[PDB]
Amino acid sequence: LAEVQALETLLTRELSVFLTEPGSKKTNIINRITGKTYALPSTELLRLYEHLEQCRKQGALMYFLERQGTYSGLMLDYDLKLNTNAVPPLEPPALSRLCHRIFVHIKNSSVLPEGSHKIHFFFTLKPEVVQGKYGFHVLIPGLKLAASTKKSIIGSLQHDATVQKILHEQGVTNPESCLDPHSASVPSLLYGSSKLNHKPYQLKTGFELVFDSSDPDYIPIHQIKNLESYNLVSELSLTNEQGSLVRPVYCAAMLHDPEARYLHKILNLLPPEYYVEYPLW
Amino acid sequence: LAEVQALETLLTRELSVFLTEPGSKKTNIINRITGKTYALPSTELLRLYEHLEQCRKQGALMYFLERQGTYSGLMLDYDLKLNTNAVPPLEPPALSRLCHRIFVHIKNSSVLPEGSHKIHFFFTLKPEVVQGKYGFHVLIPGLKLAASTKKSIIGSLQHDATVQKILHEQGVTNPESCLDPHSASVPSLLYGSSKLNHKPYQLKTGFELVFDSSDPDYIPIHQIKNLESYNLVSELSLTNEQGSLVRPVYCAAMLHDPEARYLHKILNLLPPEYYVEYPLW
Repeated sequence: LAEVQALETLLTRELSVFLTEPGSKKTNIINRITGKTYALPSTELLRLYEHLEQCRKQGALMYFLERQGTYSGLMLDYDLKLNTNAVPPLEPPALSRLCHRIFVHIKNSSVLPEGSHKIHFFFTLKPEVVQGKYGFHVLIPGLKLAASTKKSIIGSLQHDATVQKILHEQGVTNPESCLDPHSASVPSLLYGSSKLNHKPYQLKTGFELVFDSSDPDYIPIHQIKNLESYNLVSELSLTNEQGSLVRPVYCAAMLHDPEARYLHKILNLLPPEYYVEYPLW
Repeated sequence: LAEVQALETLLTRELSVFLTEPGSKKTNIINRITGKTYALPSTELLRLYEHLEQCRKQGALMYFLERQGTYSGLMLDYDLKLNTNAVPPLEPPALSRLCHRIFVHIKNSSVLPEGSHKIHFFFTLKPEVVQGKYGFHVLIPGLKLAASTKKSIIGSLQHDATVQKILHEQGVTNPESCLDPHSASVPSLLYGSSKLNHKPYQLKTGFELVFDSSDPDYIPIHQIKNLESYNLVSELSLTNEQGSLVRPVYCAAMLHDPEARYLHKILNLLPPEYYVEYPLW
């Protein structure tokens, strides 16, 4: 495929010069398919996002992660157990109310800057329910938060009675324990990417929240209408600062490497029945 | 014209049985062209609104007023003096902020019912500036208020510094004295109607405000997208209770007919200084 070939050329010929060592702090981008780690400057991050976006629109297999580090956008990872194997409705009013409640906790952290600011919420959903297991990500990529503040906001969100109600009425049986408390620290999948055993989450709905310190009781939340007009890998990225839709608002602060060849014996080192080993160890 | 003929037949053959006497309190509808006053029950009000709406869509001359009485929707009448003879921009953000400020005064009146409620704001604008004179109506037809509460809300709105700022930045030179303090009591033009010397105000933008007593800091004002889908005479009526878009929320409690021929006589009669006439009376 042309756009995959283009991404391959960008990675090997050009971005190879930004390859980081394992466990490097500078790393911002992880390609879990090639097992490569990169520290991309903003210019080269954007070029990557243009290629990943073209690959996304053609349904190409991607497994890119961004590292959140100490100061970046907020991601909420919800792992739902459902009543049934039916995708829950999750219509705009429920998602709109979720945004409001998420914002109340952000505001209560006291780190928002004074003045008038737009922040965008994006809901990406697991494409199907598998054995009653369902998922969504809430991405607030533009709202640049300290890791410690994200952890605090996530702690508060787990105990939110209104959020638990919304999730319950959607058919969620684990509304108390569905929000991953490590949402603040885990590397976050780029839009169009997934674990190799899963399919990528799909953008259902995005919302624009405006807050004004002078008028704190007015918190307008509206659906974003022309989402398709933007580079979604770009806009949804927690570490991006050069989005068009998403403009930053700054808040107060495995080594065996088989390389697709040697792992085959791994596939037959599991179904030995060799638990008990008197001579067989 | 067919729809005017239809309205004429409805008025003379059918609604004539609801004709009220001059100064009757039962009056809810005034046809200032025919000089007739009516007390229409809800069923016949709707039939009227269907005919007026058809007449409106074809640009027919209407001069219908509704009487606000003691308990009905809120109307704000703004008479603007402008910097220039250019229509002020009045884009959604300015009008959105106006709605929020108007709501703060409604909330402060203490009369809103507990629970979750949608209220709709409609802004109808004077079609052109004439000698720097401009106007808009703010209609909140669904929010059923006592006359005394409307007067109180209007009093507070006149002194609102944020509203005065918004109007100032639009080029208004009378931001302190542009809101008619009798907005609560005056008979209110039906959408598509006007004084015989003026043209009807045009609906520019409508907004949906949701309030929730349990979550008072969340006040999302969603603009309304499919306005054309509704009967606008119906929805915008302060006294209507059977709108489709606008569902009521209950708060705690001469004849000219110039035919464009004698307007010329008026235009040539005023300029002489013969208002007093000792030899030429």
